[PDB]
Amino acid sequence: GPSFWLGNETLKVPLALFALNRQRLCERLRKNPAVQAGSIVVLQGGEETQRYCTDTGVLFRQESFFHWAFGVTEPGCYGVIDVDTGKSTLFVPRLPASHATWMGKIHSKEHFKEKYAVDDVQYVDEIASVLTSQKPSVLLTLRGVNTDSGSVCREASFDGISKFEVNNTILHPEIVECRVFKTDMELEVLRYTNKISSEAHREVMKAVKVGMKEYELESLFEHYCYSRGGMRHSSYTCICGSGENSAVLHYGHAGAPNDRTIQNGDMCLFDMDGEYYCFASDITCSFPANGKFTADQKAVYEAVLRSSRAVMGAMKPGVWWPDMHRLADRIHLEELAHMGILSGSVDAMVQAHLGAVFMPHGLGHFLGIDVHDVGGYPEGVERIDEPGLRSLRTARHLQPGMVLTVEPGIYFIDHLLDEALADPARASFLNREVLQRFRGFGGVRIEEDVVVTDSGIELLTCVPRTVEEIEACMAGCDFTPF
Amino acid sequence: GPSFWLGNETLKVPLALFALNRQRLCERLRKNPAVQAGSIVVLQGGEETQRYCTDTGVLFRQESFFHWAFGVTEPGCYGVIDVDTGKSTLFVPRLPASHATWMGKIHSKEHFKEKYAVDDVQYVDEIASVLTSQKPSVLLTLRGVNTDSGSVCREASFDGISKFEVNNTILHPEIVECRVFKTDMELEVLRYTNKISSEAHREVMKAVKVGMKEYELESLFEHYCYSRGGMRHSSYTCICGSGENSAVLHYGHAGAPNDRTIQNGDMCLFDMDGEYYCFASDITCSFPANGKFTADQKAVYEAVLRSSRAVMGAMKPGVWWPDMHRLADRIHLEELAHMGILSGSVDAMVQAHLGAVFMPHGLGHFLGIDVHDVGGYPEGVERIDEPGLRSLRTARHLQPGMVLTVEPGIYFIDHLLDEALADPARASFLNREVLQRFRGFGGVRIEEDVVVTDSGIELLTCVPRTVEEIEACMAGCDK
Ligand code: PRO
Ligand code: PRO
Ligand SMILES: [Mn+2]
Ligand SMILES: [Mn+2]
Ligand code: NA
Ligand code: NA
Repeated sequence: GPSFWLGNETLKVPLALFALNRQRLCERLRKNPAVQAGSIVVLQGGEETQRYCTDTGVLFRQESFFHWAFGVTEPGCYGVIDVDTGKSTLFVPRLPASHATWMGKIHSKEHFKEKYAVDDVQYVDEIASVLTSQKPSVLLTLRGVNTDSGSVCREASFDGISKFEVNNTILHPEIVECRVFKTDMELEVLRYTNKISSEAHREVMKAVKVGMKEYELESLFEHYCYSRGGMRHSSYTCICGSGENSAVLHYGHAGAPNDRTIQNGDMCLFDMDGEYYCFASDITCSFPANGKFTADQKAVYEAVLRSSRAVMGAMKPGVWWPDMHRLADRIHLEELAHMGILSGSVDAMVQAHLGAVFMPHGLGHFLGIDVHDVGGYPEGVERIDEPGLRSLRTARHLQPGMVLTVEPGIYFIDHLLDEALADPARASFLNREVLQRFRGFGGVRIEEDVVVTDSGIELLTCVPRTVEEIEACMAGCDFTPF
Repeated sequence: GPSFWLGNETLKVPLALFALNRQRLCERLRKNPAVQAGSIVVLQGGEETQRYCTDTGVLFRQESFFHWAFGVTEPGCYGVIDVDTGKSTLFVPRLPASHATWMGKIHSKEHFKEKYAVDDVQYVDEIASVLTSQKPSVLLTLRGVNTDSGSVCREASFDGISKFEVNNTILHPEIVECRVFKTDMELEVLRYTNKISSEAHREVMKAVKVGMKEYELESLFEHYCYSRGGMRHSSYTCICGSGENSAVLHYGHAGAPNDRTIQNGDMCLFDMDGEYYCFASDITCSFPANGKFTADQKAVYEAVLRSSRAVMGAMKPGVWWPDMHRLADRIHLEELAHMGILSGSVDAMVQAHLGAVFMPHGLGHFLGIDVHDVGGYPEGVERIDEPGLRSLRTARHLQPGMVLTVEPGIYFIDHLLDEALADPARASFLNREVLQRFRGFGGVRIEEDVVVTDSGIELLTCVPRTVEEIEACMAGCDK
């Protein structure tokens, strides 16, 4: 069958991947008692966009649900699936003659059918008449709430949809649940994205020199991922935190655009990834800017390495993800106590939520077509209203096929530390005189991507992780663009 | 005063640049008979966006009119200017404490006042109260039509604006006209963007190899502009057309994503640039993939080079830009005839609009904060309804301070050639027996950025252009 490919050593992704997803969605919908026979799934692709009122085009990236079902890269398309048969039909725009001058070849309907291995291809302006001729029960459209953004999914619509019976409640929870569980074909892509990004992280560690700007490493990472990986997009805005910036979880945005000079003695926290064909990776490496851990840096870093490996070692089907978050908290507190930053009963620290002072974010999240993938809080799965845990992007139990990030971290965040020092329930645990040394330290985060198996997990990421390994990697005398 | 800077060898941009723009706008509005005393210009900045319904953040780039006036990089801001006094007030979001954990330090209002050198800073939620305090005659908001996209500019709005008198017709043509004419400080930035982009084009020519994918060069170009120039964003989607893809003017979009393998004998057309601090550059270099021009490639290229230099040599204040487009058409037809592709009277070719077959786009466009900058077609300036000329992005007369691209090109586009061969008014001019050899050639585009001066132009771009210069640059020669 046909496959998506950018040549060179990039991965060939079979379009059968998306046919399997369409089939899995139909199989699940058929088992839903509320689903009438003759139902048709209707999805609307993304459209081209420009900057504000200008004609400056924004690079198009397909909507995730639509890509999951069809894998279509072209803007302005629709896609429908007959639930009972699973028959797929892709609607493409009818392009004007001038498209041949400015944009490129005007491909046939037959070309798209062969390209995407769908059952039929029609023009977008025909969608109402085509659907009418098919005598459908009900049009199943996408509407639901993304539990990370709070946004409502955009329901498909076309002129003449008035005429149909539309249900916009059934589909979202079912297609979400399908996306939660990755097929072996999806997993082959996620292995690939992790490979390229792992290689790019290694190159960054090799290249980093005191005096460079953080964004120089962002540029190198993205250049490796694009030129060698075909990853034209980044799965998110790259986070290149040097020094105290490594305590800023989502550093690198426009308000704080990776513009700090890397100084001798800094800890680097590089949380960056790209996507290949809308499939994500999410990896974070922490390392000393000058290639040699100090004693304090080693202690903080190896505390996070310990929680990382303890969580991965415990992960298997049936494990409650909040329990893993709480395991990482307890480990961090134990290590911080060993360092002398903390004193007293770790049990009491945990009862007082002291772990969230040092890790205010969730231990990890689902990963897939979106870096913060869907399905973390389906109906009946509630968010825990406790420090740290409330930032978890899922409170679910692990099952085979789920793809998770494991990204424990320890950070020295002034306003969270100051809050704790003012709370008598937590101040007694903290040793101000030792902690003062760690103000401005920043933080360490170690992020791995894993797949839940029948017996445990499969690690997708392959980067240096121990102190010895990182120091060996950064000292490696051996990718020189220009 | 304070300056924008990304360190290393990047350009320090003084915030005085934007203060001057604010000054120029007030001076122009004070002379507008429709403007009454006590008027306040109100602009709304861009906001953060995400991918569809996800929480995947989109890299924020400021709206261009707002940037021109204030140069603010943060999302969620408003900006207002008192016309009579020129007093500027920046409105910044009131951030939650959570921001200190996830996004970074919560800067004080005084921090932003210092950073942007504005007269006052307030929080966005206080805009209604602050403006009511000032007792304005009218609020001058932004609404108009962009003549390249056809979009309507987003007019500023806030809770309680209904209580004010709002005019949305006066500002747009005036702030557009200010943007048409670049101050000396703006030119310093456009000189820098051209510098970096030119260097990146040189590096690409040095690095191209047969067998590479087009997007490998896109990646290298962006990496140079960002790592060495601080051009985090690119000014538009890079166009890396190899072979017949060089006949596609806006190749490289999602539908045609620079994924062709570069083959021996191919002509490369690389139309790619970046922006620094929302200031654009627009450069195109054409060159043979294997580093050596064939005879045919030399002929097509030097035809475009001749038109390029003819236009640049003729550009000066008072010149009508469509005349420069027709000048390029005539030179193209002359040289295509000299190559044996065409035969007959060039006068007759021009009268038949044959030039548009080979250059179906406009000769060049205004450049500034947007690659296709504003002000090309103000009221009274009409689009010429003829092939080629109708694609011009401005029909204005050149004046000092204008910044334009000069990007003639020659392409071999089958459906346009076939249309001409079926047209008796044009068919006799084309020699099939020679044209057959150039089918699938692609095309050549040579794009320079220039500033109109009192004497002529200042050329901002600095890349190799002659056949000998290009072959030398791709052989790694220092220059
Ligand atoms: O947003 C999240 O959930 C993770 C935590 C650190 C940055 N990314
Ligand atoms: O859009 C325009 O006007 C020019 C023509 C070639 C590509 N850019
Ligand atoms: Mn993550
Ligand atoms: Mn241009
Ligand atoms: Na992360
Ligand atoms: Na151009």
